[PDB]
Amino acid sequence: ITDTLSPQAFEEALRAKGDFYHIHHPYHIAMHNGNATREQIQGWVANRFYYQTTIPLKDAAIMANCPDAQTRRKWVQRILDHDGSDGGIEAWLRLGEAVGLSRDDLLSERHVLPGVRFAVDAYLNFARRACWQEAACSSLTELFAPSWPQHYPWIKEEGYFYFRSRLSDVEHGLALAKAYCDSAEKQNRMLEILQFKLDILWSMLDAMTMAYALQRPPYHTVTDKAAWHTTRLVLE
Amino acid sequence: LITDTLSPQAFEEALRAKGDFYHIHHPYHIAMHNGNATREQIQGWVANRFYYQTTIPLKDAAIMANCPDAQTRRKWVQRILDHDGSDGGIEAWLRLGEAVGLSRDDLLSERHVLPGVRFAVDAYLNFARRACWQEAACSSLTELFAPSWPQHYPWIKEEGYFYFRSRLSDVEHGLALAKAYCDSAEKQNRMLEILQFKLDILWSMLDAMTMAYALQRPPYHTVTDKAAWHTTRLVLE
Ligand SMILES: O=C(O)c1cc(C(=O)O)c2c(n1)C(=O)C(=O)c1cc(C(=O)O)[nH]c1-2
Ligand SMILES: O=C(O)c1cc(C(=O)O)c2c(n1)C(=O)C(=O)c1cc(C(=O)O)[nH]c1-2
Repeated sequence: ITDTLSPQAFEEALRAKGDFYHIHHPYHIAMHNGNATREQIQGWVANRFYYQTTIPLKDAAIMANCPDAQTRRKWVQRILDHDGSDGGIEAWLRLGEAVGLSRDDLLSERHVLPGVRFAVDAYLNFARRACWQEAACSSLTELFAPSWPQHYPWIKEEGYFYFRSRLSDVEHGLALAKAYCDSAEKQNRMLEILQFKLDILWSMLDAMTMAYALQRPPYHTVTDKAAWHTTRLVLE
Repeated sequence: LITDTLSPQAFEEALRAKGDFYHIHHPYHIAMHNGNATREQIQGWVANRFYYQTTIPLKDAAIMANCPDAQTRRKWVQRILDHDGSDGGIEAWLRLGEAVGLSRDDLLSERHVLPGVRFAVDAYLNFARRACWQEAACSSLTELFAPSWPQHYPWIKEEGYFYFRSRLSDVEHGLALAKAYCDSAEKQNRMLEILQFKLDILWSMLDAMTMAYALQRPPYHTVTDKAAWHTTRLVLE
């Protein structure tokens, strides 16, 4: 971008990035067409649960950096949504039981791969350090975001549906990129922040590929046991 | 898992046992060491290891920003001096890059650095920024586990290669710190966890490079042939 794009040209630039959305990863494709194994489904739920539990922290980090009462009023709804005040992280826990993991397997974080954790912690850390407009606008990948019964009859229906139901906002993070990125300076940088975010989603699934699709989890050449660290070190 | 506090020497043994997990046991390191790596693999290893290397001094400065002990700073700043020159260990990597057929701009641009590498390496710097200075200083200890190309890869250039091995050539410090500081079972167990963390970073970097250069599945390989990952230290620049 050399000349400042208009609001609506900047929008299509932002959406042209949906071309790299994680639905295009082979791990995501082998899941939604029924070729994924039990280990792969459960491995996805457990790792993707890590992303889900970090997002309210990421959103709270944005609010800590935001002197604007009005924006905080609207942004806190994201935390209310995940934590419940119910709540989206409870939909993830029932999905975990639906695929044969327990609450303490998910809650413990032990199955979470180091490569997923690094990719997810990258998001949190960016949110912590970046100015709030920029962190807030990275949530925008959920524009690109909107079957398992037939595919995997072993998944419990009861829990699987509670995952679907519960998953009952972006009218924001887009109305704000266009409203904050009024130079080629800001636009270029927003497209790069957006790319960052897409890389995080792609890397989570790369980490899952190596471990569950390729039988190359960390240290596979040294042990058959899980040996990675399982702690959020700076928080716990 | 430590139930009863080990002696400092028993506790050194448990730290050193963690070398079983050192990144030399990764198939990507092994393929390089025994001559089965492609030039693409080697060049991408140098390009990506470079990012780790230019981050070390940032990480060391972070420990220092957190260290109110002048005496430790005096020892710790020496690592920055060795990396940055006063050249320059980072220069040794740059000359290694040229010997494998990368330009200095290739390396300094950080264009070729894979997101998986960036995230692992940035994890290390972020821990040093936020952890107390002792825990962060002790995570440097994987260096204890550290200490054939011309024959397997005769297309590697002589001078840059030699210069890299030359400029090659501190650690009696950070183990002393761990033995002195980790004086409870809780500190011990947490320090083995912080060392696992560090080990995981090293391993994750090689996984990222495996996916990209050994398996031909770099990010967005199903969408584009081109590098489309982000290439920026977003918070720093
Ligand atoms: O705050 C955020 O940034 C954020 C981002 C994303 C994302 O990047 O797609 C999701 C969510 N939240 C979320 O709650 C969620 O259920 C979700 C599902 C997906 C997906 O494609 O599977 N992304 C996201
Ligand atoms: O080649 C290797 O296997 C290797 C590993 C490590 C390590 O264990 O972190 C370092 C280095 N090399 C290295 O050259 C270096 O300057 C360095 C600094 C540090 C540190 O943690 O501060 N590790 C390493």
